[PDB]
Amino acid sequence: VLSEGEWQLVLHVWAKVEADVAGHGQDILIRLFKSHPETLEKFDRFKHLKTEAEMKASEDLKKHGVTVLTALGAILKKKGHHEAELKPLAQSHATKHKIPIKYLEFISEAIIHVLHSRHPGDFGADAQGAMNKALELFRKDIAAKYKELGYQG
Ligand code: HEM
Repeated sequence: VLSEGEWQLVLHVWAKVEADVAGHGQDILIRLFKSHPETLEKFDRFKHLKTEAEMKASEDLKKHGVTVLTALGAILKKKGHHEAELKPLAQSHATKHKIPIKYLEFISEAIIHVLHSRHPGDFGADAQGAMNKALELFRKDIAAKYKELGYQG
């Protein structure tokens, strides 16, 4: 359970992201794919991209980064009361896209890295700890839905 103070830190940086959702989304997906190439393999849409320049040039990858960050922002702004938003996302990522929980750990690390690079004055250690807690709560709650469906592994 995050405290109200921890939520405020999370959402303060997140309001900065919403100024350039697409730039952040590209940076986070590129970092994920470069740091963890097995993740790129889950996207039939992107598996043709072989270089970071090709990734940066893909308008389709930038569109998907916006999709991802708009869904995460709606979850964060629920401050934990996110069951309605998480259900469909867990269901599709477990049963259709076949994404292990560990790859949600990986994208969480990429989000934290990109927020530190782009917003260092609003992402000191207090805010990095709070965002880590928020992303752990997201993963916890997705993992419980995976387990229900038989995909916690
Ligand atoms: C913060 C974490 C994430 C969020 C909020 C998120 C959100 C979304 C949303 C909103 C969609 C489209 C609707 C849907 O299919 O449910 C989507 C699609 C998809 N996601 Fe995620 N996602 C996350 C992480 C990941 C990770 C880590 C992977 C792979 C490693 C992944 C793989 C995919 C795939 C393969 C699709 C379908 C893309 C396509 O072919 O159109 N997601 N995601």
